[PDB]
Amino acid sequence: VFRTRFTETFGVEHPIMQGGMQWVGRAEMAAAVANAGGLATLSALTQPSPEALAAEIARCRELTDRPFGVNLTLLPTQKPVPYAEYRAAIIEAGIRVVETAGNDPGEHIAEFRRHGVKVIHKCTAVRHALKAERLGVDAVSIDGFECAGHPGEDDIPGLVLLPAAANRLRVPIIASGGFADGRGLVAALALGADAINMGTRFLATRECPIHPAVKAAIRAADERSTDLIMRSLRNTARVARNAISQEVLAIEARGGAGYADIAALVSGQRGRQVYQQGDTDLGIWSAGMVQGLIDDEPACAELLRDIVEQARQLVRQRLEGMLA
Ligand SMILES: Cc1cc2nc3c(=O)[nH]c(=O)nc-3n(C[C@H](O)[C@H](O)[C@H](O)COP(=O)(O)O)c2cc1C
Repeated sequence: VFRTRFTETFGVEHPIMQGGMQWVGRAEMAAAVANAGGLATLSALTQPSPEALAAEIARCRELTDRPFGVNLTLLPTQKPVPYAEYRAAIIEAGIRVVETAGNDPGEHIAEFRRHGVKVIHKCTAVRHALKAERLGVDAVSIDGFECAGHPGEDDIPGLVLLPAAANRLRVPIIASGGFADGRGLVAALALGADAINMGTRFLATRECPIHPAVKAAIRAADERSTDLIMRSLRNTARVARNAISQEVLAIEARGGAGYADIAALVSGQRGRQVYQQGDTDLGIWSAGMVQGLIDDEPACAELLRDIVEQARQLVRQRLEGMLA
């Protein structure tokens, strides 16, 4: 329906991407999005070892014959992670596109480039997107304040961050954070982006491999039901508001709090159980304020189809109508 610099550059049907999703970004998710016409990604670090990732890629290929990418998130953790080996596994597997995120991606970007693997780098500021562009990425994903996950510390929403980035960048731009439907798509495109990336919206789909209680929580949640944890540590993350995030906020409020004082609460091992068991209070789980615009659970195929058709109608009916 839409042809943009994004669809042309990455060879996909729709200007819609399903970026990194720790714990959730497995074969079922990626295959559903790939089969739906969008740019899908398997979460590399969701797999416990480079070998596990190779196997997951194979499993995904059994569910879809269409190409998909892999997200490589650079954890600021101190516990050694065989990043180099994960990269090697991604390349050896024939992956043609990778979405990198985190600090100091340079080393990985260069390696991927040497092997003809395109790179999309998720950034939270214009200065970061520019540095990434100078490093040679194929596109930049501009994550705004609205996003689930790490929005950085500048607190600039997409309405301003996107045009600000479009004013300076040359490579294609992917808008990320706060998008869920055709209205968001058109807004993103008008602001200077060539596609939209979504996370929360994909949690609320039939194929997303998570407990039905989580999908129900997203539908029931309004736009004001998310918390920004670890702001006092300059490691801000937007998560679903629950007993855990609220407790983390209480701890930070007391002042003099360090990561060690919350490591047990924000634990990833604890958060992954939210998606598996469906207990939304077991731990911290990512969700964006965009949940307030979500109240259904379509199959990924119809979802993407409806988004582009809605966007098309907004242009040809609503907007052109105002001009007539
Ligand atoms: C459950 C969940 C897990 C996520 N995991 C990661 C991750 O491991 N790495 C990363 O760079 N972004 C991660 N994200 C962020 C998304 O890739 C995307 O940038 C964000 O969801 C966009 O905001 P939206 O939720 O409003 O669409 C995650 C988001 C969700 C909802």
